[PDB]
Amino acid sequence: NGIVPDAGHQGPDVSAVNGGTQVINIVTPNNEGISHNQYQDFNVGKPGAVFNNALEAGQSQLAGHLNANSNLNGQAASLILNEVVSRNPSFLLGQAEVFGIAAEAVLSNPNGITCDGCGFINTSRSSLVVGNPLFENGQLKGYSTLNNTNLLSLGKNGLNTTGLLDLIAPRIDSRGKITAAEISAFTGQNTFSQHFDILSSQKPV
Amino acid sequence: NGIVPDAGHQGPDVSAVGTQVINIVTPNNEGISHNQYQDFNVGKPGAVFNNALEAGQSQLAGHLNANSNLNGQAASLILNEVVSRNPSFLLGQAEVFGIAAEAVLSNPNGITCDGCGFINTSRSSLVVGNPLFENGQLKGYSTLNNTNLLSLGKNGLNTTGLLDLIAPRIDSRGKITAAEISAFTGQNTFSQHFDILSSQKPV
Amino acid sequence: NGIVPDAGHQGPDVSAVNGGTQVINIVTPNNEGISHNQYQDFNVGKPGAVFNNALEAGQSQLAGHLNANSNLNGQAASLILNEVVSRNPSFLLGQAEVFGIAAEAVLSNPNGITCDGCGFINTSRSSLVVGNPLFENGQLKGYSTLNNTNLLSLGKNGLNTTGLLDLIAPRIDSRGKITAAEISAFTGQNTFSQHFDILSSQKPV
Amino acid sequence: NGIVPDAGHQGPDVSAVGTQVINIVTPNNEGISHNQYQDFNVGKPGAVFNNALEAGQSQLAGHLNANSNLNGQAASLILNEVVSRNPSFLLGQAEVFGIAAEAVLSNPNGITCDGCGFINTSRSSLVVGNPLFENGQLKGYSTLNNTNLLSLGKNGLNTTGLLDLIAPRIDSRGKITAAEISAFTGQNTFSQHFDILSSQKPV
Repeated sequence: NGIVPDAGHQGPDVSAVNGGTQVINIVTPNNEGISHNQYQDFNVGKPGAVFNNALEAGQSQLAGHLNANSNLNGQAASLILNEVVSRNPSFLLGQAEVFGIAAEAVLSNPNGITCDGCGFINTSRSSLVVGNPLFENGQLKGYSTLNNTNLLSLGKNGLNTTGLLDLIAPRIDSRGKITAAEISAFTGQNTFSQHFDILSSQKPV
Repeated sequence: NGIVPDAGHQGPDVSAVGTQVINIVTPNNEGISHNQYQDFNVGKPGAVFNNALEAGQSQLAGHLNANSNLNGQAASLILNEVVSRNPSFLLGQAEVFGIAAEAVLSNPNGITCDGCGFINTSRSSLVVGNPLFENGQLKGYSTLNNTNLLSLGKNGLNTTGLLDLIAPRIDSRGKITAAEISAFTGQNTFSQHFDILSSQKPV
Repeated sequence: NGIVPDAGHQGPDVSAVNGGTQVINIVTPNNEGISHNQYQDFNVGKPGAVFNNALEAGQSQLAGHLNANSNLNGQAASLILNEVVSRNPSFLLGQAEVFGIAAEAVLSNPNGITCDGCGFINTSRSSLVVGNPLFENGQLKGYSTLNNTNLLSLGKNGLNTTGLLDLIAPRIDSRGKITAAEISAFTGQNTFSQHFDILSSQKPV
Repeated sequence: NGIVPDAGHQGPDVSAVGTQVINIVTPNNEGISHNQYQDFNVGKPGAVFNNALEAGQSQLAGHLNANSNLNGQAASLILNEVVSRNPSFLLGQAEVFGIAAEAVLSNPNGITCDGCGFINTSRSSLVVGNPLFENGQLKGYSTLNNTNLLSLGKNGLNTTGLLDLIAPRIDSRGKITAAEISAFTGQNTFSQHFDILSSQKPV
């Protein structure tokens, strides 16, 4: 309910289980392992959210027993790309868990992202991008925060993840603790590779 | 030389460049590339699991081609199972070239890590134990009826990814660097995600 | 009450505040910053424990407002060394917080240490040593697990800290997640420097 | 050259070896060595705060003597306060030689970190703001009535210890490596432990 998929082929199925935890059945990844999910809304409440990246049934940490994600056809996602395509900013107030095969997770929302006690579980790398993914010939090429003044805001209850965290936004505000192994933080209006290497920058004249 | 595949359908093709390149076997419908070996040892030059659909640049072995054993899909979990009585010695890095994946090494005879590590691996696991199958599907792992050791040597273990260490006993003389470390000792059975499902105790 | 100081000059004062959280007024450090505390019992319950390493009053995370530690005379501890001198093994089931000036914290208990949901807050380095500190001419020289078969046991709820964690014991058992930046783990019967570099080893003949 | 002490009782003695060695001032009864500067800039050779009671080997500056400004006690918190209008540029490592301590750099004019880091520092803090005193005791910090920037450059920031980053605004183009990172932006006042006590907002 805080997570509302886009209508087309890139909108994943969203359900909820006991406690309110939302379960996202991510869309079929391409052959490079990218599951490109599109949303009208992407907000995570205190009950948290689970990306079902599992090819067999099992036990998730936030949502109990889940079956396999029937959208996966012999390959799990290696990168779970979550892209908000409406004007609605994102509010992340609980944990997002990758259930099944560990993967990288990206949330892009050019309207703004606020993380207050948010977090990522079973993810090798996590990225919050106040910006858009860039595509060419249908392949992910990187990310853009060009022509954007919106904000990535880390609230008092902070952000908890493992491994690599990318924080990519025109502006970044913070009011608490950021738990991760390394943080790559890039402010300003820029374009980036898929690995968040900076490729170009837009500067006032 | 250090990595020797086993003769059957589940033996990958292995060559050197001393860095060894393993063209892992085709993954099954659960995303598992199940590779079996008579020996699995990584030297200082390291090893590369070729999980690539297009040619490209590997960190440890230079420029490599696609793995033709894959039929249009990369593996999701690369399972490397030693089926002989030979323990594993890991003295260099193991890299997944191509599409990142999880990797597991199972060797019920013992595993020694001394300067080993994992590259481009979302979650890596070292299991002094055996995988459990049922209907040809991976069900978990077993350290039952086993007293062998996972040993971490002076030069330690490094990965930027998630790490699980599973063995009847663990010895250590060095540093473990990982995004997250789960370690489980004793004689147990496990799910695929290393939840302990049962434990074996003396009378 | 789970923490019982030794009687002599190296026994710190222990009190409890709302919820049961214990507050340790660590003994005066020497000039090198080592506060050498000795205990008959060192057990931390789910309510947690706080080392008062503060030279001014302030707000602790686990125990509310605390006054300055009157044992400190113009210098806080740089290393809080907690040494169990009885035969009683330690059970750590909650967080240990350093209140005041951040410091290194060491618990040595040659009888055994079990950590099940234990953790360290505001510590630059944390060490659990199933072994004894070594002293010469009244100075800390390092640590010993010689002539010891006892166990460091990490339970299902795991261990959470920041930065460097040393796990030093004849045997180490584990059943869960160990959260830290790096873990230096040394099994066997050994002697170590103050920085946990191995100096010697005892091996069966 | 990059670090210039201020003329009074609270100006430390500063020399080079290009690595600069700062013999910080005597700590007060709350353990604070309060040092004031007309300039505080660290170059690629780095800087050393001498917090030692005995001679010994520093990582960045070779063999150094005890800091005679200490009267038998090392500092607990090393507070480095820029009192001029000059921003700080940190392009190398700052090391506490001797007894580990916390370190704070306050410069309300701006701080730029580009390859900077902290060694042997239990908790380090960069504050684009001023310390607050009351009765000559440190009470906290203030970023009020300030629009200046903490900027993290391409070469990033590294420490094995705890880190606080406090500024009206933070810009970044690189990686932060620390045991724990707390970051607080905006116009605020803080306690000594960086709990926000108040905030300044436009009408």
